[PDB]
Amino acid sequence: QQIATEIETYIEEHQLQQGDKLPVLETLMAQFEVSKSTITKSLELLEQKGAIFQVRGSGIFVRKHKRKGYISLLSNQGDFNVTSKVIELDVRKPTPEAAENLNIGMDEDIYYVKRVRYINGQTLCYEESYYTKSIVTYLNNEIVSHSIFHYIREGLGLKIGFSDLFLHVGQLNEEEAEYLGLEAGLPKLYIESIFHLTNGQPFDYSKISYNYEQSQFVVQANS
Amino acid sequence: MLKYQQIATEIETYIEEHQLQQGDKLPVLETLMAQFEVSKSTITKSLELLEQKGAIFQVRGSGIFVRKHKRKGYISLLSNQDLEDFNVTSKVIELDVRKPTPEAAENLNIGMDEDIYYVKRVRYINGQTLCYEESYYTKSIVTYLNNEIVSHSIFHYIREGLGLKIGFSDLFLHVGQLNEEEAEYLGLEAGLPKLYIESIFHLTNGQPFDYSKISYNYEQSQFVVQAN
Repeated sequence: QQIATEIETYIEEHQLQQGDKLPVLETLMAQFEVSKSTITKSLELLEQKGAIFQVRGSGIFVRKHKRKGYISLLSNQGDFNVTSKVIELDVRKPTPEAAENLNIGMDEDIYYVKRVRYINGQTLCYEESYYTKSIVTYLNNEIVSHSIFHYIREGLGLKIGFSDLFLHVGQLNEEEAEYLGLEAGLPKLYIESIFHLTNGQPFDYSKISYNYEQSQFVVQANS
Repeated sequence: MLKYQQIATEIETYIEEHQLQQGDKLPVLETLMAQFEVSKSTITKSLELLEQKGAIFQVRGSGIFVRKHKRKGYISLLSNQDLEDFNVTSKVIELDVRKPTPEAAENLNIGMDEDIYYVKRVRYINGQTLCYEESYYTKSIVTYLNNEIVSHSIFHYIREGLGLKIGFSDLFLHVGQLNEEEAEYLGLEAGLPKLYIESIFHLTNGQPFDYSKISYNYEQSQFVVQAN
């Protein structure tokens, strides 16, 4: 897993391109000082991730699309200078919609965050999210000004598992358009996201409206 | 195509029939064995298939659970891992052999003097417009296309008829306003919102074969993606 990171660094270090061939299996086990079945698992991840593709009896090959300026849709698939203005942050009972998406009871406290995110000083998105408080046990203004996932991973030491994203296209409303510095009625990508711990428990339900002028996304699929 | 494939399919059916949602626990290993009267090893192989199919997930210590996303009526953004099995029909506007645009040549990784098949089509889900598409196929790979193939599933012919093995793809997503030509094909007004996706599909050897440009009807489409 940290080997995958070194490999990925090595790929960046050598400015390798899509399709160019990585050293053979045995060179990598000695290049990183690890077992066979270990390195193949480290490769299984990179492939799931879209870092490599493999073809039995040809080799293992770097995978890299050639476009710039795209935000990876899926958190764990990828300098965007991104900052946040926190609008609201509190502890609250969930709405029926938040309770259904987090799989919780109406009596269970959540953290609620409303924030505007910024890319290179322009508006990126307007975001409302709901966190199950028995999982995400503490939040404050500074935590929530930055990467909340990093705090959850590094700070709380939680293991982030799978997620589902539901993507809709529509027209900005007054408050979204106000928050984003755009006119009502203009287009938006609107995403509802549910993030899970590796145990399967949801912990984050997120509703996000993006600035159509300042965002564009890449997602990768495997074979 | 083996016993582990049949068991996988019956397990999916069980999920559907019992209307199980994400997080619901499936029968334990020994129950499945007893059920399909098979080995522990046969069940273990059925479980891997399903898991890589995003049908289930497993948490050691406590069990096997349904993975499939909640909510209904979302098109799977990533192909084959919804579209073609919705009731989707196509009107072919153009199909011919053509030199590629510079853009298509670059996305297909070809010289500009290499022939492509060009397709322009409006697609429909239950009598309503789904999308307006232009796609470009490297002709030395997709060697023949006709009206019939292109009004149905092109990937179906590619796999089944040409015997090609479809591998990874990259999708680039943009949100924009419909222009007059898109609005007219979609039956919507110009200036209204669209999701605009460019896709590059590759063979398993990494060679591109299909570059497509698609604008969807914002009133008739919404997408899901499962990330692991």
